[PDB]
Amino acid sequence: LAKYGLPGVAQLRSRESYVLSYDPRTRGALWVLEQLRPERLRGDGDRSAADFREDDSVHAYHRATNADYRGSGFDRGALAAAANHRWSQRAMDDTFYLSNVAPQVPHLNQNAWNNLERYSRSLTRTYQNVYVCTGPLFLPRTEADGKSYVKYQVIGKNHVAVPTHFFKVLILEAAGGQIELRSYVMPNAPVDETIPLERFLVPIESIERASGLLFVPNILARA
Amino acid sequence: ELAKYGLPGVAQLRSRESYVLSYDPRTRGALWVLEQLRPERLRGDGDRSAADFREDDSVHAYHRATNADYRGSGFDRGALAAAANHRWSQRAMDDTFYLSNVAPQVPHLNQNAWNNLERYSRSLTRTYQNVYVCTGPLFLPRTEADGKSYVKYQVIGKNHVAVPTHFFKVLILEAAGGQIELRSYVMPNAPVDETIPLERFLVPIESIERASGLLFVPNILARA
Ligand SMILES: [Mg+2]
Ligand SMILES: [Mg+2]
Repeated sequence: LAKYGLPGVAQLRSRESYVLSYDPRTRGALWVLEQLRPERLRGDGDRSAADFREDDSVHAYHRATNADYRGSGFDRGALAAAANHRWSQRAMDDTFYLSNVAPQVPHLNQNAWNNLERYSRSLTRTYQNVYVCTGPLFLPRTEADGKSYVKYQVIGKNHVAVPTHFFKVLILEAAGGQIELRSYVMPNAPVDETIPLERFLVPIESIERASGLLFVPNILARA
Repeated sequence: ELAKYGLPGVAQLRSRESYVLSYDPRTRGALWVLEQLRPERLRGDGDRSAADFREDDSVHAYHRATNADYRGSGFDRGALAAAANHRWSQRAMDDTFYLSNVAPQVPHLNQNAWNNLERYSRSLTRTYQNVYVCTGPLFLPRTEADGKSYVKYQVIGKNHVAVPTHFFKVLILEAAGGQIELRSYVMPNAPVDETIPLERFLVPIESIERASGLLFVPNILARA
């Protein structure tokens, strides 16, 4: 049966600063996983951000390019954020692979998603370890005919999918081995950043039901 | 260190008696379904008892299409690996009625023009040494009035089972010199005129590989 190979299997990529799984249909990451180091800012300022680079490990049929973003009116939103990974130049450089990138409404990337990333880093003062899983959603909506539809834009030659929403799952270890899960969803839209961040909390089941994903699966019974 | 709680998202291969498939939990749908066709031997395969569609308890319930998702939708439960391919054993036919092998199909298409494509596929086992078939959904973008391109598909049921916009069917045909051919078909998920000849839905395989995220040619070239 499988004598002519399998047409598609899971595309994990490990980089210096994150691991991701890649969806070649949407030309985007399914999820991106990272740890946030405490702050320390003093060995590891000082960092010289890179150009964005398409990912040669992805087949060119299925690979976002800088031309796909240029003139789209979306920014290149890095899912594993570059400011999480100033602890190493290679660590920071790897966040500028476009496989780490989704089309993001610039106001979201600039203001309220930025605030979410800075709050996530701040929890390293408070917890034994902080891990973060970031990814896209494509959430359906009801229309006038009573039916539900997924509708998302695609941009560029390569039809790079524009997510309707983004999730960020904070995986927070407090000191007992105890894992706390904090789950945020924002729309791919202008979002007022003075709205407190707890208003974008959603139950983790919601993200898991909609995204296809099952987070922290080694945790057989959650707290 | 990142793996210490394990990874969010796993490859979902299922091997059944009559096909291998890969499963997308986000669309609640197979990415592709891969089968090897038998010669048409109705006498030799003999009688089969009835099967109806049942949900795939091997898929997590968050992501598992059920019969209730289809009831009322106006779509047929369209099997990707077709039941009539696999009368050679009862297990083989029964496994095609897992809803993980099923996509929402416009009932006219399931009954006339996709059925004709399936029957034509089985007829090629009269000629070729082997016929491999890989079937799957597509979700193709369209341009709208604003000049921009969107993907739009319906989801049905409590479980949001995605309705493909199109279907693809790739045939791999062996003849006797070590000859290997690929042939690719796309139809819309729509009432298709069942008197249009099937050759008109031939598309080059690159167009399917580009749109689907899948790769067929490099595997097959590698094995020669
Ligand atoms: Mg960014
Ligand atoms: Mg069918």
